[PDB]
Amino acid sequence: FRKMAFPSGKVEGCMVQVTCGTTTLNGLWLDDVVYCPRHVICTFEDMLNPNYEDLLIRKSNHNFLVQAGNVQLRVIGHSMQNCVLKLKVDTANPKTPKYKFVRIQPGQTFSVLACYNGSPSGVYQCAMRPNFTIKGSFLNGSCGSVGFNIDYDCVSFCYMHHMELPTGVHAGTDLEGNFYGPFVDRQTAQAAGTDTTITVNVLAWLYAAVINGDRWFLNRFTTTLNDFNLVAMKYNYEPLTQDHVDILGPLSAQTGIAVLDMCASLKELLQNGMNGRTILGSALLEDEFTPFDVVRQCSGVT
Amino acid sequence: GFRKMAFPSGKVEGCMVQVTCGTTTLNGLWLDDVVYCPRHVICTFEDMLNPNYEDLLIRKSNHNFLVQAGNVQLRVIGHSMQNCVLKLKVDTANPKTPKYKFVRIQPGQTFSVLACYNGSPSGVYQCAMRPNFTIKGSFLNGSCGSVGFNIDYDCVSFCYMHHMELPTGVHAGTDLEGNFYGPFVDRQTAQAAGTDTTITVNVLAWLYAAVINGDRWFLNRFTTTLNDFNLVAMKYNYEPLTQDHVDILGPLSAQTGIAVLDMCASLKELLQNGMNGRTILGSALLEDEFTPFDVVRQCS
Ligand SMILES: *[C@H](O)[C@H](C[C@@H]1CCNC1=O)NC(=O)[C@H](CC(C)C)NC(=O)OCc1ccccc1
Ligand SMILES: *[C@H](O)[C@H](C[C@@H]1CCNC1=O)NC(=O)[C@H](CC(C)C)NC(=O)OCc1ccccc1
Repeated sequence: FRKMAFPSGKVEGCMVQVTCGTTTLNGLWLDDVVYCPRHVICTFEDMLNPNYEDLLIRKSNHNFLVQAGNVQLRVIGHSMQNCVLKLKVDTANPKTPKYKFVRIQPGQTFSVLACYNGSPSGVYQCAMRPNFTIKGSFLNGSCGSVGFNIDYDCVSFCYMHHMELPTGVHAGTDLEGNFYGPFVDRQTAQAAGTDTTITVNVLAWLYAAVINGDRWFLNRFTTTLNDFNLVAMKYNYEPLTQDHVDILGPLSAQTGIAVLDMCASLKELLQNGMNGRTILGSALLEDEFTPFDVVRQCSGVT
Repeated sequence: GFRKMAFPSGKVEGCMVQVTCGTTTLNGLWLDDVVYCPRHVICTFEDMLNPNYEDLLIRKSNHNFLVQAGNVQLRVIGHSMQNCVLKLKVDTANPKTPKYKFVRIQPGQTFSVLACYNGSPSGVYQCAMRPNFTIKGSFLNGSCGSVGFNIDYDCVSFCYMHHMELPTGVHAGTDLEGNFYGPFVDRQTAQAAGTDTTITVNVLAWLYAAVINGDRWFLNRFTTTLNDFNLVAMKYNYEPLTQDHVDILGPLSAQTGIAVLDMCASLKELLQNGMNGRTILGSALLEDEFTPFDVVRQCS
C-alpha cells in the first residue's frame, strides 16, 4: 500500500500569491474571492504580538498585491473572517472547480498542495492527528497552501496552512479561518498536546490486510464498543465514535468481519504485541490510511 | 518535516485520454496531435496470452481505435508502432500540451506516477526505478498507459508508461519510446524479476534528511573507506557507492557537517546491528526511494 494523493490539477488552477509590504504567501482564488492567511498583513515585528483588527484598519484595497503568476488581480474589497482574509478581486477565476468548504475530524486524511509564491511545488497525503497537528513538509513561504479531498470532480477544501510548531509538526485552519486545535496565529511558544494513535485507521489497515489474505490476527473474541474504548485509551489509542463504526461498514461487509470482532482482534495485538510477526509486511500498525483510503486504493475511483 | 512528495500533476492530467480497441480499454497520453499508449490495446483479452504484435497491427484500421478526451471523441487519422508503444495520430491538437521531453531514467532515480482509469486521473504518488527495473506501484486493471514524470521549470519529462503487474505485485513498463525497463515483455505470462538490491546513495540521502530533521540516533564516531564500505554493502545486497555518488551527496554533507564516509560508517553499523526497534523518520526500515535531489528540494 502507498499513500496516494489526489490529482492536484483542479487546485493548481486556483493558487495565487498575495503580498503586503514584503510578506508574500499563497492564496486560493475561487470565483472572484482570494482566501489567504491573515498574517500576510503583519510585519515580522508585528507577528510576535499582533492586533489583527488594528492592522487591518491600516490596510486599503490598494495595499494588497494579488498575482496569478506575474499577472496582477485588482483587489476591490477586503474582509477578515476569523484567521483568514478574503480579498474580493475584479476577475472570476475561469479555472474555479466545483468546490465545498469542509471542516475535517482528526484521523481524516487529505492531499496537501505545497506552494511557494503562488507556484505549486509538490503534493502529498497528510492525516489530521488527534492533537490537531499534521506531520507536513513546509518551508518559509508555504502559508496559504491548502489541503483537500476530491469526490467526483467536487473539491472539498479542508485545510489552509499557517504555522510550524517547535516539534516540527504543522497547524492551520479550515477555509473559514478557524484553527484546528488550540493554536493561534502568533509567533509565540505553542506546544502540540500529547498525540494518540488513530484507532479507526489502524482498523482500516487491518481490514486491508485481511482483503489481501493476511489474517493471522483474526481471533475468536468480540468486545463491546465501550469496553474497547476504555482499554484502547490505556494504550494511547483514540476511542471510537459512532461515526467511526459506520465508516468501517463497507470494509466490514467486504471481508465479513464484524467491526467489534476486529476491535477485539486489535485489543489482543495491543495487550500481547505482534510477537515478531508482521502485517502487510510491517511490524508497525499504520494509522494514516482511512477506511475511504483503503477502498479508494482497492477500487478504481477517478 | 520530510514526506514522500510527488510533483503537481495538473500538466499531465490535461494530456490523459481513453483509448479503446474492441473490448480492451486503457489510457493514452495526448501531446500535440499524437496519442501514445501501450500497444496491447490492440489485443483481445485472448490475444494477450501470446501476441504477435506486427501481425495484429497490420490487420487494424484507423477506425478500430476509439480515442475519447473527456466526453469528446478524437478521430484517428494515422497509426504506427514504436516498440511497445502505439502512436495514434489524431485530427485535433491538444491545447493543454505542456513543454515536454521523453527521457529514459536510470535505476535509483525517482518520478511521479499519475494513476489513471478510463482516461481520468485517480491518484498521484512517487516511485523509484528499482535496480532490477521494477517499480513498486499501485496500479489496477485499466491503469495501463498511466505515465511517470518529473517536472523542471514547467517542462515535463516523461520517463515511464505502465504496462503490467508481476506475480509478486511489483510493476513493469516502458519509456515513452516503447522500450521496457528490465527483461520483461508485453505478454500475459508470469514473469519474474532479477533479485532486487537496495539503492545505497538514496539510503544515505535519506539518513541526511533525518539529520536535517533533527534526528541523530544512528550516527557514530567510526569511519570507513569507500572500498571497505562497498564490501559490506555488497554483502547486504546494497548497490555499490561510486565516487560520483559521494560527490552528489556533497551539498547534504556540507549542510549537516557530516562527511559522506562518516554517514557510510553510520549505515554500515545500521546494516550489521539493525535498528533494534528504533525508527528513522517514523520508519522501521531503511528507506531507499529518495534521491539526493529529492532531499535537497524538500529540505531547502
Ligand atoms: C507561513 O509561510 C509560515 C509557515 C512556516 C514557515 C516555517 N515552516 C512553516 O510551516 N508561518 C509562519 O512563519 C508563522 C506566522 C505566525 C504569524 C503564525 N510563524 C511560525 O510558524 O512560527 C513558528 C515559530 C514560533 C515561535 C518561535 C519560532 C518559530
Ligand atoms: C493494463 O491495464 C494492465 C495493468 C495490470 C492490471 C493488473 N495490475 C496491473 O498493473 N496490464 C495487464 O493486464 C498486462 C497485459 C499485458 C502484459 C499484455 N498483464 C498483466 O499485467 O498480467 C501479468 C500477469 C502475469 C501472470 C499472471 C497474472 C498476471
